[PDB]
Amino acid sequence: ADVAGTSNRDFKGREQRLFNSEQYNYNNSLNGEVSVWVYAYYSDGSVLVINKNSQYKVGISETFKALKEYREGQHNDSYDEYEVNQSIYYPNGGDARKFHSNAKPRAIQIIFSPSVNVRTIKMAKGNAVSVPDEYLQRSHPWEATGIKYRKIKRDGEIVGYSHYFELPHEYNSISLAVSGVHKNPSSYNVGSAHNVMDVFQSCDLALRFCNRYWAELELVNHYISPNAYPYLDINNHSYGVALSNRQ
Amino acid sequence: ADVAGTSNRDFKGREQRLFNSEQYNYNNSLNGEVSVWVYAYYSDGSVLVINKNSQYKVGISETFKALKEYREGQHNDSYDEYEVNQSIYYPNGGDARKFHSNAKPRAIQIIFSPSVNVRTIKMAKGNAVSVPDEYLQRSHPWEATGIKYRKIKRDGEIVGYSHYFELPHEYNSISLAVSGVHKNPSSYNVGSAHNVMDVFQSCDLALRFCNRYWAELELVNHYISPNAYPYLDINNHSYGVALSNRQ
Amino acid sequence: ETFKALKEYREGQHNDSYDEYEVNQSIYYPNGGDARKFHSNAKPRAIQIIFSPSVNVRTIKM
Amino acid sequence: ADVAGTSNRDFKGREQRLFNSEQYNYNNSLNGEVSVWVYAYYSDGSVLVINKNSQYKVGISETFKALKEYREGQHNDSYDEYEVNQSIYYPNGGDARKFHSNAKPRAIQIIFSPSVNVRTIKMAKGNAVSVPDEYLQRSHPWEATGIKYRKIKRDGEIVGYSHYFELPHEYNSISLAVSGVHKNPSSYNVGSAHNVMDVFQSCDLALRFCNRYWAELELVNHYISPNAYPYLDINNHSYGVALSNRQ
Ligand SMILES: Nc1ccn([C@@H]2O[C@H](COP(=O)(O)OP(=O)(O)OP(=O)(O)O)[C@@H](O)[C@H]2O)c(=O)n1
Ligand SMILES: Nc1ccn([C@@H]2O[C@H](COP(=O)(O)OP(=O)(O)OP(=O)(O)O)[C@@H](O)[C@H]2O)c(=O)n1
Ligand SMILES: Nc1ccn([C@@H]2O[C@H](COP(=O)(O)OP(=O)(O)OP(=O)(O)O)[C@@H](O)[C@H]2O)c(=O)n1
Ligand SMILES: Nc1ccn([C@@H]2O[C@H](COP(=O)(O)OP(=O)(O)OP(=O)(O)O)[C@@H](O)[C@H]2O)c(=O)n1
Ligand SMILES: [Cl-]
Ligand SMILES: [Cl-]
Ligand SMILES: [Cl-]
Repeated sequence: ADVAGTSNRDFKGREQRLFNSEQYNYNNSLNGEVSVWVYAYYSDGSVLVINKNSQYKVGISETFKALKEYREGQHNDSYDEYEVNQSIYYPNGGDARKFHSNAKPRAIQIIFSPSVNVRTIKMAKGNAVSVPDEYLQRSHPWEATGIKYRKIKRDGEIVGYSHYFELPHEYNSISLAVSGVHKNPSSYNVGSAHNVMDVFQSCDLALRFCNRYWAELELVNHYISPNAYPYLDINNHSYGVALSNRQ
Repeated sequence: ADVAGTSNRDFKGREQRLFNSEQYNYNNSLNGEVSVWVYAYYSDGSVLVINKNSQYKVGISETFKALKEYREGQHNDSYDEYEVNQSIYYPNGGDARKFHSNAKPRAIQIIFSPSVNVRTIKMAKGNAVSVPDEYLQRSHPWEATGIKYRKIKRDGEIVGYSHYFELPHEYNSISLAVSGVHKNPSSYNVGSAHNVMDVFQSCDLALRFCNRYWAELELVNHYISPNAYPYLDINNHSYGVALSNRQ
Repeated sequence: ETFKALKEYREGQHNDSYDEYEVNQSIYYPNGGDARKFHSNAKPRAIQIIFSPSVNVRTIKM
Repeated sequence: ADVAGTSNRDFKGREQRLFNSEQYNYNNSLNGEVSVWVYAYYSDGSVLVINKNSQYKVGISETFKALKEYREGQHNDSYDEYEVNQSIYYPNGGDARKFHSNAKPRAIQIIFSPSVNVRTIKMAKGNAVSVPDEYLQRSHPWEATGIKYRKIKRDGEIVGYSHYFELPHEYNSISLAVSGVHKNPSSYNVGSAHNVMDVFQSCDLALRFCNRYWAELELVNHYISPNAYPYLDINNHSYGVALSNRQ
């Protein structure tokens, strides 16, 4: 045989590069996934992640309450926290024994897979009673925030898109929904009559995941990295795996 | 009058047979329901059922965590089980005090109503972090598993369709979504522009049910049978009610 | 060992000890108990008996 | 064939009678079991049973403490009852909050299988510190109480032997061991050198059973009767199954 790494007859090398290329390109086809993650960061350094993976389009929608830190099989001040919610829904509406609940997120990061079209991204960041803009009568039900998403990059390739926002003030009390559509550079409308029922099925088939990790380190080691998910950490460091035309 | 059971002037007999026929045929019309059930079987002999009933199309989507046994108003090892999830999401990721959680399903049965079209059935059986096929980049977001569904039969009539799979190994750790479309032998697309908004409403109108029964006996007696639902038990015995052209 | 002594017991953890009393009553006599479960997971799924190589195998009794 | 119940050619009738005879006679052979039961009766109407089943010889030995009522998965005054034991072991030895513990047995019944030889029965009824007769220095370690055992009879056949004694006084505080030897009308000593090691194995092979039943009714219905065990109830009524030469 020829010698490895010296000619065009290195078939294991060419198959390696094609195997990686196919993965990148499959994800971007209309058969492939589009995924979104919402990361909510707590003052105790823990991170809630919510992930949804679906064909065609994907989204997540959470209430103010659902975004608050919840520690499984531990004490949570659950009564006092009911009271905190009443005080957040309406000023002086509750009887809590605290000024600031540490269960409230300090920051959100939204990340999309590189298969999204960034121009289709929509976000409904509501107040704590789930109203996008002060009052329903004047609310557009979303904002198109694609212009704010930063490319997460590895080796010069886009592995994901990130929008990061901090909630550092007492009045930063939110409900949150985000939505993105899978890339489609063709003129075949995946929602046209021919295929619209498959999109309806995709709503049922979307797989959800959610979990609270104790630290960003643990999130990176045991969630982001093992699954080849993209990420951007608090130090602005990029994670992901570049695959297009790469061994 | 003529004597019962001796002539074509037995109108109570003919109305009986028509009443049964109408029920069978209504369910199959575009006005009728399509229903799916997911049964998760636990080592303690109990069974979780999730049912969804809707027009046009129906589906269920559950996380790994949501499928685990939960005993209402009893002790559940909830802390230790948080740790079990961490160890299932990533090898050696947790600090649980057990090798195998008995809360994990030992088997799944998916059943559809006889109003589904079997060729439209789709299933997304993911790993424990809700990824259909190892990594998102190479995942088709579903499999069309209609070929595996067995007809549940009573008196020679199809009363339902069943796909049964056991999870008997330590690595059988899953998330699960299934979807089916109501039969439509016409050329009127229920998702075409004329009616697509009614399909969007059907997503909101779908009624869900879920409950943990202590035993398969209890499931058969108090869930399957009273509601005239189809079923297939561990002994391969069929339940349901045949209605087409029957008294 | 008795049937009861062979059942799983987790030291310093919860064991459903009341419900498991009821399970024993149902195992001793059909429909003899009022347990909230069909199958107790405390029941052994398998037994292995091992003797040292100093036994005479022909004397083993069970 | 001949007609049932009219001749000596009723083989199902003769096999029935032999099957019953064999059971009776097997039990009495040196290959058969000998069994003892200790019933301790509590003021709340519940009954503890301890059963041992073995070849050659059988016995039970319990401490004062082990004989006291214990309610599984319920409250038992366990601290106060430690104190009660201290007061029973030595007058004014404890700091209990009660004069009489209702956990103390009110009566004992000892029953042997009909395979025992009644003349071999021995009983060590000690005081609460497990001394047969006031002080060890003057204690014979047992009494031969066979003369007190009443035959439990069904249909004129001995199905068991019973010794019943009440503990109705404050000073009736006991430890208890009983022992009986399997009948052996032959001159082959089961304990002679030829077979003595089999007797040593029988000590290891003896199967034990113990359980607290809520009532004598429950004891009769769910313990005595299903297992064809002999019994004598508080009304002096006999239970058991006669088998010798019977259909
Ligand atoms: N604003 C108030 C008023 C009263 N309590 C009382 O204090 C007790 C404990 O408070 P809770 O908030 O329920 O905390 P934990 O029980 O410690 O935590 P968890 O409920 O999550 O186990 C409760 O019985 C509750 O009735 C309270 O927590 N907060
Ligand atoms: N791997 C570990 C480590 C510690 N614990 C501790 O043991 C106690 C009981 O365990 P848990 O799993 O919470 O079981 P239960 O309290 O019995 O059940 P439930 O929470 O469902 O009432 C908890 O306080 C928990 O802190 C545990 O269960 N598992
Ligand atoms: N069949 C029944 C009926 C009632 N209970 C009640 O439910 C409570 C908890 O049940 P148990 O079986 O005792 O479980 P745990 O207390 O959680 O476990 P452990 O006793 O081993 O600490 C008890 O107070 C018991 O009275 C029960 O467990 N099982
Ligand atoms: N002579 C005494 C002195 C003190 N106590 C105290 O009272 C409490 C309850 O008594 P206990 O006898 O332990 O009864 P329970 O806890 O109700 O029953 P169990 O221990 O069987 O659950 C205990 O904390 C014990 O310290 C007692 O029972 N008896
Ligand atoms: Cl495509
Ligand atoms: Cl129709
Ligand atoms: Cl013999």
